[PDB]
Amino acid sequence: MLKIQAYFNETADLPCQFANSQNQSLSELVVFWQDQENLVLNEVYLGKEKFDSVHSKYMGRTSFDSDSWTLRLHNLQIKDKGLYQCIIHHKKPTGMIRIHQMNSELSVLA
Amino acid sequence: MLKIQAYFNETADLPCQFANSQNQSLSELVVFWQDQENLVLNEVYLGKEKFDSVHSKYMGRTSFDSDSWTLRLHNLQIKDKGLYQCIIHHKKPTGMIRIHQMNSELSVLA
Repeated sequence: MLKIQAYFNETADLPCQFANSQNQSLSELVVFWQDQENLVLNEVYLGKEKFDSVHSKYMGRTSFDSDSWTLRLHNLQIKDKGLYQCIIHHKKPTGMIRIHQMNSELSVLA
Repeated sequence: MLKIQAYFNETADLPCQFANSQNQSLSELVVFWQDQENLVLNEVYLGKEKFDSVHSKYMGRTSFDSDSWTLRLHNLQIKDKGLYQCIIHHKKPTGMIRIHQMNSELSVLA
C-alpha cells in the first residue's frame, strides 16, 4: 500500500503503476478508481471516459491521465483522506476479469 | 516511502511518524532531518533546536513541531523536491544509537 500525503484545497495524484505486460488495447480494458466505500471516482471504459458509474459527489473533481495511469483529485477536502483503489479489468465476451490493482492511502493535511 | 505532494511557495510537513511506545522524551533523543545528499535541515539535540550542522541552504527555512515531531520546510522551491529522512537517535553515555527512521519523497507542484 502506497502512502500519499497531500494538502487541503490542493491536489492528489494517485497511481495505478501498471506495466500492461498483458499488452492490450485500452479498448480491451475497464479501469476504474474506487474509494474505501467502493464508490467510483473515475472510469475508463474500453478507452472511453465514462460517468455512468461515477458518484455524483465526485463529478467534475478528477482527471485520469492515460499516459501515466494516474488519477488527479482536485480541490482536496479533509474528508478525502482514506484508501483509494485502482482496479484494471480485461473485458471478455460475457464479463470482465481483474488483471491488476493498486491501493493508495491518502492523507490530507490542513 | 511516504509520497508528499505539496506546492510551490507553500510548506511541506516532513514527519517522523514515531509511535514512541516507550514514552521516551525528546530530552534523551537526538533527531536529525537530512536531505538526499545527507545534508542537515535541522537537529533537535536533547530537546533543543541546534543549527551547528544545518546547511546554509536550509537556514531560516525550517520549524520543528515538538508536539508531533514533524519538521516543516517553508516557502518551497522546485529545487526542494527530493528524498528526506527523519532519523531518531537515543543518546548513550558515549555516542548515540539510531532507533527510528522515516523516509519521505517530496514533490513540489504548481
